[PDB]
Amino acid sequence: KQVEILRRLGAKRIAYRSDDWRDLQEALKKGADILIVDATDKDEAWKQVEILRRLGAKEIAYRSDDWRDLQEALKKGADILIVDATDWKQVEILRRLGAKRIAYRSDDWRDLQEALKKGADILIVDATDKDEAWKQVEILRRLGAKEIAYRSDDWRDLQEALKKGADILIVDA
Repeated sequence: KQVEILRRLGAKRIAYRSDDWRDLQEALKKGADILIVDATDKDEAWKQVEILRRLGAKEIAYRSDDWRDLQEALKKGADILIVDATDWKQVEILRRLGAKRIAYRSDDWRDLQEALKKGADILIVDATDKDEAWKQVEILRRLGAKEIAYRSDDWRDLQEALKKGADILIVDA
């Protein structure tokens, strides 16, 4: 009962990531709040957005670093765009494309802070490739960030992120 236990830990918003839209749908059925489609490693990933929307998903995020790809995801119903902060004047362009919610992902909290200063809505800290990543949550909260997402597959690590002020937990399905 991953979702159920995440809820018990105190997770108010839970996102699920997967290369298989079938996995995102199962997470939707289990109560996930956000489904994350990854377009950086496959073709026409907006077709996953279309499927999941037809199957009732109401909150879809789309990870891409390609402008026409991000635009197609918005057109197909994606609610959150996730872009790379490691390379932001792109924020205003994403806005004008039509993005209502913009998330930035980076291994470096300094990049996440720059994105925040330029108008990003969500900052994503990645704990799958480094230790004690909740220290990034800590710093970002003290630097004014109010909406931080934390990607990890370790239970104690996810809990520590919540305790340090992460608002969204991203788990890999």
